Formats: sequence, structure tokens, C-alpha cells
Amino acid sequence: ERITPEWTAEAVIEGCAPLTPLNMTRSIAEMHMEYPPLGITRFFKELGYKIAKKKRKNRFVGQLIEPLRRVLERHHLFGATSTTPRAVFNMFRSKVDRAPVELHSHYPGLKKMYDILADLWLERYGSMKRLTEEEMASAINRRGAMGYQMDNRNYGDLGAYWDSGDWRQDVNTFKRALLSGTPTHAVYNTTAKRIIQYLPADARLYELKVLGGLHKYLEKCGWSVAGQGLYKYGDRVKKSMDATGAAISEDVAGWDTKISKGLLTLESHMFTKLAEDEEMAREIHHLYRLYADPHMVVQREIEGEVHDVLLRGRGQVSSGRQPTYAANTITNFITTTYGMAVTLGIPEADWPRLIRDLTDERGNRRLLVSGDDKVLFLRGDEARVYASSAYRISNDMGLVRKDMALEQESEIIVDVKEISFCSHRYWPVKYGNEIHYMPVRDVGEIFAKATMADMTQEAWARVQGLNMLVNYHHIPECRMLALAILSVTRIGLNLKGISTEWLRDDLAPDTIHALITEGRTSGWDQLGYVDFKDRKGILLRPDTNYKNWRRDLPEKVRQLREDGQYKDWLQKMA
Ligand SMILES: [Mg+2]
Repeated sequence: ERITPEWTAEAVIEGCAPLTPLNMTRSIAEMHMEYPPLGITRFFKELGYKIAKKKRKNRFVGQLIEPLRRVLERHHLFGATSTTPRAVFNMFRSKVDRAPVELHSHYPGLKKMYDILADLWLERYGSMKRLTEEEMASAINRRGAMGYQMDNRNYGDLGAYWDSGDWRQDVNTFKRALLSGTPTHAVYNTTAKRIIQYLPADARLYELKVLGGLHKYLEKCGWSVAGQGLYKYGDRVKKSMDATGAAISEDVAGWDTKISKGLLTLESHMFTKLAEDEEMAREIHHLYRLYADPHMVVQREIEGEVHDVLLRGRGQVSSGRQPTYAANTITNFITTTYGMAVTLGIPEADWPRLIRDLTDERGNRRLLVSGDDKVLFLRGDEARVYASSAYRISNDMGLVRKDMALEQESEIIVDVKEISFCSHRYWPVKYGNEIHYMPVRDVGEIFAKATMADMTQEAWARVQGLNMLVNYHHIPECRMLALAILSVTRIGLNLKGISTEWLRDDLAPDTIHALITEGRTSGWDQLGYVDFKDRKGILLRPDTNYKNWRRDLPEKVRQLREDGQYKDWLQKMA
């Protein structure tokens, strides 16, 4: 039914530069809208639409696991078509087309904590430079799409665009138009996988250049796992639990869709504080003027006609933006620390020390944060105070917790192995005579992510094999699949084009022991396994289906090998 959304008033946040909309006329015209809007969204404002056109498994990994596909689909979460435009628009309306809560009483306290963190980072680490070309080359996804506004340049993917060097002039053109107040290439494209939003490739490279340094501060933070591999997370979870004794690990449903323009105004305020010069601050501020006023093209289908629909929102966070992870991590830390401080009655004059202590992993409160994922660690007495009322503050901000009633008290976790962080739990695994906590999740999810993405298909599989060996060797079916992947993929591929210490053809256990025990242990035989008794549930039961797959893996490896040079890794196991 034909709806005309009325947005609430905007928050006015003292001490912060407002994120005024840009002049979008040029960027809107670049999308070549044809018809006036239908208006069937409740929050997003439709500007117009045009007639469009309806928008596999890696062969190496996929064939290696094929004998297991049945048990993985039945007993695990492997789960294996393109989403129709009808379904795309239905999931946009269900999940994205929801107004953020702009108006609440928490901005002054949130600002205080953003300011404290910014002053701490500046005091200890200095201000933030734009990324260098070399840093940008390390961070790009070479397989990223170009965007409708860039499709008629025929680059294929980001990697080809990057190699051509043409982006150098385009990024400067993007910058100048943006700073004029009338950007080019500022309308988001979307694809369905959830719905991924992304600016054109030139805009994405500019974002990375300006805001990509935020990751460097996060690497210094004891509440962040930025730059650290998954094999380190369990020990961090254990260390945090040992100093506290109780954990609260709650997810927000659709975190990205709930971030307000008010929260974005705070992010911008903080990041301009960090910028290296005044022009950079203006660039960051102008990027956030774009972010807080997102325009995007989403598909739909009515009466058999496929539409490309131009929609305008307010606030929210787009997923296909490289700085998003770092900005999400910071805002998740601040909103969580704020709600905890207010709920526990920590006086505001102690908030600078509180944020320093969280950052230094000192005291008996700890956080671990990655994107929208967080675990809060507290002593039992404070955990009970937190669990019974901190949700009121996040509810006030629209940060509603997933899969629980609105005012349900938080579950207090007291067993380190029940803490979920970054979609894993962590179990103690023996390396020689020491213990390290290593990640586990449903093996169907592990295998699916290793399977669903030329010589880059082979290089991609090989990197999945190296990653699986490093992170999941303690799960027997994962170590086995990893060794099979490394036996069927050829030596000499460019893995770095596709995670530096171990991205090598000559990877050996000494590299893995260096990452986990700093080389106190050695050899294949000191790489631990989970106990046989626990090989069930999320892990593959070691029955005849597993054993037959293992039996036929050497033959399958020989059949999948082609003209390359290979080594036999399956003999490293049994
Ligand atoms: Mg969590």
C-alpha cells in the first residue's frame, strides 16, 4: 500500500557538527531513474525507479567434501540459488526498512566517552594519517564489484581497476566533488547474499584511504581483536574471564539497521578529532554527511516487471564499506561501556580511568569487541546488577537484543567454554603440556565458508586450506580437509593477492606453534586435538560416513590434481 513516511525529528547533539545532507542531485542523476516513485516503504523514501534486469562452490573444496554433503546438510548447518527481486525487496522491507531511534537522553554521556577515547588515543598514539597506497593495496578486496556508476569502464573487478592506476585520478575527482557539497558516485549499490550495500569502486577506495587508519588504533586496544587471528581469541576470552568471573554476551538484531544519525554524528565528531590536518577533518565530516543520508538502489518486481528502485534513508550503517568494521567496533565499545558505567553507578569523573583500564586490560571489568559482537566480563556481583537493568539503556537507543524479550534479564555466563564471541566458542586444547583455548563452531558452517566464494579459484581454495589448518587443526575433520586442500592445490600460486606469517606454500607446524605457544612446542605431534568424546553436536561424529570419506581422500586427491606441482600433506595425519 502507498505509504508516505514521516520521520521523527532529528537529535541535536551539543558540541558536535551536524551531519547536514549533501546536494545529491548530481549523484541521483547518475542512476538514470525513469518513473516516479511508487512509495511502498515505511521508512525509506522512494525517489523513483527504472526498469532493470534481474541481478558457485569452489570446485576444489566442494569436490573434496562432496561425500560428506549429506550428513553436513542433515546434522549440521551447511545449507546448500540466486534471490529473486521479489525476495530481495521483501527482505529489504523486513530488515532494513525500519526507522532508527534518533531521540533519547544518552548522547551527552556517549559524547563524553567518545571524547575520552579520542583524547587517550591522541595522547598515546598521535593523530591519524590517510592510508598510503601500499597500505591501501594490502586492504582491498580485489574481487569487489565496480558499481553501476563505474560499469561502463569495463574493469571487471576492483583488483583490475586497482592495477590499472586509473583510480588515482578518480579518487581525487571523488574528493573534490565531495568537498564541494555535490558529490559524484555517492549512491549505494546493493546485492543480496542479507543485503550488501556498497558505493562505486572509486568512492570505496577513497573511504579506505581517509578512514582506514582507524584499524591502527584498534590494534593497540585490549578490548579489540583487530589485526589478531582467530587462534588468539580463546586465550583472550580465558584471560578476561580469569580476572572477572562472569560474562554477558548479547547480540543486537540487525545492528547495522539500528545505528542512528545521532550515533553517526558522534562517530564523525570523534574521527575528525583524530584527523591529521584540517582538510582531513573536512573529508571525514563530508563522508559522514553522505553516510547519514544514504541513497541506495534496491531491486523489486511487480507484475513481472523488475525495478531498480532509488530509496533514501537516514542514519544506519552500510555493510560494504571497509572502515565500517572499525567504526562499528568503536561505537559498540562506547555504547556498551556507557550503558555499563551508568548501570553500575560508576561516577563520570572515573570514566577516563575506566576507559584506560579497559584499554590496558587492568581492573576487574573487561570487554572484547569485534564489529557488532561483544562480550562484557564482570565480577559476579556487578554482573547481576548489569543483567537486571542495563538493557533499559540499549533499548532506549533502539539497540534491541536478538532472540530475547525486550526486558528479559541478561544471561550470566560463568563457564568460559559457553561464551560465544565472533560466532565461536572456545575449548581448552593441549599443546605439549600447555593449554590453549581454540575455536569451535558447527563444522557445516566451517566447511560452507571454506567452499562458497580460474587460477584464482585454485589460489582461493589453497588459502582456505592454509587458514583452516592454522585455525581448526584441533578439529580432526578440519585438519584432514585442510591437508587434502593443500595436497590438491598447486605450489607457486599468488596467495597474497587473495594472514602473512602463515600464507606460504612451505607452511609447517613450527609456524603454527609460533603463533600459539610462541614456539615452546614443536612438530605435528604437539598440535592438539579435541577429545574424542566431544566429537559430536557441532562437530562431525566419527562414524563410517566419516571413515569412508577419509579412506577415499587419497584417491580423490589424485583425481582432482591436474598439471601443477603438488605435495602430499595427507600423510602428516592418519
Ligand atoms: Mg558476543
